[PDB]
This record gives sequence, C-alpha cells and structure tokens, in this order.
Amino acid sequence: GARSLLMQRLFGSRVTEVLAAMARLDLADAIGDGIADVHDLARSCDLPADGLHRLLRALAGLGMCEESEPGKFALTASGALLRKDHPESVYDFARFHTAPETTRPWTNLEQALRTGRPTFDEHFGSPLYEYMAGHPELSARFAAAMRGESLATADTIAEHYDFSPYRTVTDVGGGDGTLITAILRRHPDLRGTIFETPEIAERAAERVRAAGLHDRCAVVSGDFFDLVPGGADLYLVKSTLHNWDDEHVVRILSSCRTALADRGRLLVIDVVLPDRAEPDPAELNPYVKDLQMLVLLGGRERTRAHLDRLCARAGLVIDRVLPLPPHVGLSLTEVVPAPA
Amino acid sequence: GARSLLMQRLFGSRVTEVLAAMARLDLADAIGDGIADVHDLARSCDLPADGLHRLLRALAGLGMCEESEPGKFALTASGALLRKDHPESVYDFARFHTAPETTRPWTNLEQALRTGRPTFDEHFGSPLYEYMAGHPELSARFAAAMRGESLATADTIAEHYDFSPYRTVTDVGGGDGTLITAILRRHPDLRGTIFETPEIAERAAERVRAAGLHDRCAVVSGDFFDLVPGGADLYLVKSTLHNWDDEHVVRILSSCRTALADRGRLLVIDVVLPDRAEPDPAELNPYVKDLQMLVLLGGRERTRAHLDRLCARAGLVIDRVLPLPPHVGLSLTEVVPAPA
Ligand SMILES: Nc1ncnc2c1ncn2[C@@H]1O[C@H](CSCC[C@H](N)C(=O)O)[C@@H](O)[C@H]1O
Ligand SMILES: Nc1ncnc2c1ncn2[C@@H]1O[C@H](CSCC[C@H](N)C(=O)O)[C@@H](O)[C@H]1O
Repeated sequence: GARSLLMQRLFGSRVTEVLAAMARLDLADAIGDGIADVHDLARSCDLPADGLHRLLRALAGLGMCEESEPGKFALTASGALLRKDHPESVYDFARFHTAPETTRPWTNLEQALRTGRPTFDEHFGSPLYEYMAGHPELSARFAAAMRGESLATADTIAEHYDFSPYRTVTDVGGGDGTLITAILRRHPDLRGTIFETPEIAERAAERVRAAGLHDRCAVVSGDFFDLVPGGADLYLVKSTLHNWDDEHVVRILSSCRTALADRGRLLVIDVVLPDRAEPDPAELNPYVKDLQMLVLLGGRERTRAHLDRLCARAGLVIDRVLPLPPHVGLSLTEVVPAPA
Repeated sequence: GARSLLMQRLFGSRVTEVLAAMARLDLADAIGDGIADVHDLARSCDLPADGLHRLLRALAGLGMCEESEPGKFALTASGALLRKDHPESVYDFARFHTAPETTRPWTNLEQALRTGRPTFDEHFGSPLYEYMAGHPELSARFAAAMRGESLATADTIAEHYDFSPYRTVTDVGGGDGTLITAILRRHPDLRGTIFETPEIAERAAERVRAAGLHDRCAVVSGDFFDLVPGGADLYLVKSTLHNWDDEHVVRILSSCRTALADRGRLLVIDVVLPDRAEPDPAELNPYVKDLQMLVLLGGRERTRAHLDRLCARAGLVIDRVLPLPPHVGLSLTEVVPAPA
C-alpha cells in the first residue's frame, strides 16, 4: 500500500548499509556454494558470533541468504551475485556504489541541486575522472563496477539491434570492453575498436587478450573531446553522455560526427527519460541515476527531445529510438549526420 | 528477478536521500492538494527550477508525486503522508529516521556488530534517551515519529485483542498516548494510564487533554527500572523492550510482575522474530529494526523463545502470541505471572 511503499523508501539507506557490510566482509564468498555455520563464519571476518548472526538474519530478511536451520546460512541467487567469483558478479559494483567516494557526495544532494555542479569535487578535491586517474585502485574498482552494471545491456543488445550490416564497430568510452566483447562473440567476421582513457585502455587491452579477441578487437586511448578514431561503420557510446553537462555532450557528439563522415552511424546506449516522470521497472532507477550523475559528475539523464536537440546541434539527427527489455533501463538511440 | 532485487537494495541509500530532501524542503506541504508548477515551487524552498525539477522527477519515479504535464506536479497517496498536516502524517517519522542522530550511527554498523554496543554514544556523547532528555526539539520529533510509526498498530490492536474484560489499562512507555487513545476511543467505560519519562509525559498529558480523554486517561512519570504504577487489570508495553539489552529487559519485566500482582496481565506489543530469518511483508523490515536498536540503543528484536526465557526469569510466563495484520509487523504476546 501507500504507507508500506513510503516506509520501504525511508529505510532504504539502512538496507544499503546491511548489503555494504556483506560486501566489505566478503560474507558471500565465505558462505559460497554450501551451508555455513555462523560460528565458523565468525572466525573469518573478525565479528563475534552474535553480531554476525544478526547481520546474516538481516541479509536473509532482505533475500540475500537463507537460514535453513538456526545459525546455518546458504546464499540465494541474489546473494550469489555478491561473490567475487560469480560469473555475473556485481561485487565490484556493490563495493563502488557503497564506497565513501560515491556516497559522501549524496549527503550534500541539496547543495548539488542548488549549485547544479557536483559535490564530489568539494569532498575529494578534483573532478571524478581526474581523481580516478590519480587513484589506480578506485579506477580498477570503477572498471569492474561498470562491467557488472553493463552485463544486462551486453546480454541483450545484439538480440535487439542488427549488427550484421557493419564490418567495423568502435565503442567510444567502451570501458574494459564488456559491451564490444558480447557483440563480437555473436559476429565472428565483425572487427572491434575500444576507445578509452590511457588508464582504462590498459584494462580493456588485457580483457581483449584474455577473451582471445586480440585478432579482431583493438584498443586505442585518447580524449573524446579531442577526437574519436575514424574509419568505422558503427560507433557505440554507452553510459557516457550522461556523465557530462549539455555543452560537454555536444563536444563529444561533435567528435563523433567528424568520425561518422558520410556512411557512419552512432548508437547512443543510455536512459531515454519520458517527458513526464513515472515509476520504472529498470533494475536501476533512471531518476536516481540522474541525481547520481549530478552529485558525482554534474551530468544528467535526458529525454529524447533533450538528446534530439543536443544531436541537432552536433550536426546530427536522432533517426530512431529502439527499446531494450524493461529490466535493463537503457534504450538504443540511432544517430546519423544532419542534412544541414 | 535476483539481479533486479540486489540492484534495488544497493541503491536504497540514494532513494532515502531523495525522500529526505522532499521532507527537509517541505515539498509535500508546498504541493498540497493541487497541481503545482515547478517554477512556483522553486520560489518556496531556495532551489532553482532545474534542480527542483530533477528532484520532483525522482520523487515521481519513486511513487511520491505525479508529473501530469511537464513541470506540473501533484502528490500520490504516498507523497500525501509526508505532509505535516496529513491526518496520518509520517513527516516527523521521515525527519527523525533521516536525521544525523539516527543515520550517522549506521555509518559505523560493523563496529556496533563487533562491540555489541551502540555507536550513537560514540558520535553524540551519551545514551539516546539521556541525549534526547537534553535536546527538547529532538525529544519532540521522536514523540511525533513514534506516533507516526504506531498508527498501524493503534488502528488494528482493538480488532485483534478483546479489551472488554478490563476496567483499567496502563501503557508502560506509552509515548504521547497514540496507542491508549485508540483503545479508549473504542471502549467508553475503560480507564487508561500512560507511564512515561517526565519529558514525554508532558507531551502525553497535552495529547490526552486535546483528545478530550482527561476524564478517564491519566499520565504518570517515572523510571520503569524503578517501578510500574500498580492497580491496573492490563499493562501494555509497545516498542519498548526492543530498546534494551536482555538484563535491562528483565529489570523492566520485573517492575511489570510487581505491578501485575495476582489478577494483572501484561501485553508485550513488539516484533516476534522467527527462529529462522526470512523475508517479511511488514511496512518496516524487522531485522533492519533489530540493527537500528543495536546502533542507536544496544537493544535488539527477539524470537518467542528469547522473550519466553526473559519472561521466565522475570517470574513471568508467555501465555500466548496473537498476530496483527501482516503489514504492521508487530505481534501481541500475552504474559502472566509464573506459577513459581
Ligand atoms: N575524455 C575521455 N575520453 C575517453 N573516454 C573517457 C573520457 N572521460 C571518461 N571516459 C571514459 O568514459 C567511460 C564512461 S563509464 C561507461 C563505460 C562503458 N561504456 C559501460 O557502459 O560499461 C569510462 O570508462 C571512462 O574511462
Ligand atoms: N526509564 C524509562 N522509564 C519510562 N519510560 C521510558 C524510559 N526510557 C525510555 N522510556 C520511554 O520508552 C518509550 C519507547 S518508544 C515507544 C513509544 C510508544 N510505546 C509507541 O509504540 O509509539 C519512549 O517514549 C521513551 O520515552
């Protein structure tokens, strides 16, 4: 009901703290595939039996564990995803989004709404990507966090978009190559390029080699404000434009239009907000993502009209917006050069 | 699904921050019964139009508002409950549970689980009730917060428990008298007493007079560690025992047994945890309540077996546990003196 929903929302931060503790204490990996005794687990994470038992009971109450017998715990499917070693692990995603770096800025949300610029810079002393360039461990966590988030998109995009017409695809800000890898796996003849910062490009190059795609997927580093590597039939930009304000987005789309030339297409893979806000079944709430982009980066999520206008300016026109399965929350916006 | 549920939980703290902003900026009261333009609302709370629009869109995405047309907002039933002036308002509940006093202790959850004692004392310099005795404004907020929480119980208890056999009912730690008022309203011949701290007793006395129950509801102040006023047929103790550790609970139940004498009954109105933890449909998660009691007070929620043992010790026996409608989350534990 109306009261239950409100009460749920209000206790959200306490629920997050319970999940944060599970992740920080690596309890998912400690439990693993079996039934674990709380007394055995207590001598793994430096908590006493009583304290750990109360935390595990909360995690069972939140659908992350099962208490088969008093003091005996197994993971649910949800709990399994917080294992470091799970094939679709969101452990790094969980650690990143519960780290002081991503949560402290939210304590100052009203200031971000008042100033219209991020509170991250005030707390940590530089813009997020400048900061991560100086903190390799956070940069590594971020790369693995974005891999975890992008799995839902990577596992669905090729069944919702026809990649067969293209010889070459370049992923602009393509992270560790999670998205392009998934596309290349389904198209053996297709050639890929990941365009990233020098720091993340190191991660992508290792991922491409480890995945055995080095023969037909290359990695190139630079600044998408400077240029996007030319020559490709298709360009992807996923979860990238929402990191930047309108003028910075135009500059990225400007670099993209130069690379598109005559027979180049751009696929913007991002939240497409409705003109009228309403509840959304996406695994991550798109309006919470919007405010995340504000406090961390001074970015935002955008409507089709808002993006259509930013395209228009870049000498680009939104051709067509294609949906993904509703749990994903992202859409595929096809962008081509404007008649002019 | 399993991934969607986990993603939901992880973004809980950001959802809480969105609701906290709505409450702090009094946006619910600003919107009220009508459709409000974001530009008009912007000149009420010292946020610019763009910033406020993004917050309201998030609140619409979380089911608190409706965006009927771009920039035009009305409350949902859920949003209406954050109005100060709503007859079943949880505004004070929302402000209390998003205040630094109740949230900062959660940043140190692991320490509370390790030490087994509250982190509130470390942050704010004294036990919670000692602190609130020195902070009248927080004490007032707390009284109104507990009223908001107790509405679900107050509105159902008399239809799930027969109060007709009793001439007199005493509410031990009865807050502002929300629970006893609801019971007395349905039993015109019934006489009530609220037993509270001197500070909260002032609130209860005013509430009883305002409600026109002064003729058959009295307020008496003291310390339930010292005694509980005698002479009553029935004693209630709601959301009180969970505030205290096992030995402090025994001392409260000891005071209760003295007051019960020969023909006295005790009704413990509290979460009754299952032996095996599992998901719960209650408006407030009982395991999150358990950890709230730890970090704030060094208290806990308890199973029937755990309470049965604390009763046994107090010279009391749990007679019978009666359920409330599932959204409430509390049960009615009938406690009588032990044969001995
Ligand atoms: N100036 C710049 N030039 C190129 N890449 C940049 C950049 N500033 C940020 N980036 C990259 O932009 C990415 C945005 S995060 C999205 C990563 C990936 N597309 C995914 O969806 O999982 C980061 O990996 C970051 O390294
Ligand atoms: N030593 C003490 N003696 C009496 N009351 C006390 C006390 N310590 C705390 N309390 C009271 O115990 C109450 C617990 S909160 C629960 C209030 C009410 N029964 C409800 O459910 O809404 C507070 O109102 C607080 O003032």
